[PDB]
Amino acid sequence: ECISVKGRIYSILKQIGSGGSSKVFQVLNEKKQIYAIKYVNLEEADNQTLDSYRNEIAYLNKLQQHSDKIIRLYDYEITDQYIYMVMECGNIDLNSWLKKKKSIDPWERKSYWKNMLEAVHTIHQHGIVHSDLKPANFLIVDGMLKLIDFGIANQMQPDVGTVNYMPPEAIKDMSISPKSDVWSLGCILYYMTYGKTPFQQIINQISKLHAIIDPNHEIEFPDIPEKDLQDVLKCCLKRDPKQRISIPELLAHPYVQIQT
Ligand SMILES: CNc1nc(Nc2ccc(N3CCCC3=O)cc2OC)nc2[nH]cc(C#N)c12
Repeated sequence: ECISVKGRIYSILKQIGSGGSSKVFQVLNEKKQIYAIKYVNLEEADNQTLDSYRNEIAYLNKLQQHSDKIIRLYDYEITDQYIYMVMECGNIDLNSWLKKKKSIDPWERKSYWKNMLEAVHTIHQHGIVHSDLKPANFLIVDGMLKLIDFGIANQMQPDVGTVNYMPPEAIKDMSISPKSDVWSLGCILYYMTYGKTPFQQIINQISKLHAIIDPNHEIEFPDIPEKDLQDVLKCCLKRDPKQRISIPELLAHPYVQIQT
């Protein structure tokens, strides 16, 4: 099996992930180098799908001029029938590496943190709010964390979703803020520090949504050595969006700034 994209030929090692219409494969180029290719079959596709897929290709194009922490889009073929995106290839997604129930070198966790902030800050700077960041949204390449889905299109799953990372304003605002990504980054850090996400314990997802949106519900923050990390997690995970810490604040925080 093979894939010709904008004149170049790539051979399919392994499918890595799937989506609605999409498939992402790990492939080699004519020079036995690693890439990822995302395939989207557009034959069946509303114009909103079409429009969403179009948008983020463009945003991905611009956005990678501004940050190493966004995965690169080398090339793309697009026609009325399919999309091919030749992209830099991750090693695995944060959500799989996390579930290799490991424990994290405290200075890799700090560097991964730095990485998510850089990347989310970048999309924020060009007007994007993911409002659904999860570990699946991050790839590990060269001991960096790089972002892949800007939450715009029909997002993929690496080869059932999740709601521990839902910002309370997301639950409340059903009957957007950049601060709602701080929350989900919050849960991913919390997860990364305490081996579990905040309300990961309320296993019935009605009672879990309430907890998230519930004032006299208390997230537990077990004391730990890096008390700066404890403060970050504590200000990320405030229920009041206006009381929650901004991304530009987080970037001026002792946790990322002082080399402990
Ligand atoms: C998920 N989509 C992507 N995935 C990867 N890498 C990768 C991700 C996951 C895994 N898994 C998953 C469980 C077992 C295992 O190995 C393996 C992987 O590499 C072989 N690189 C990418 N670049 C652009 C992408 C898009 N869109 C993209």
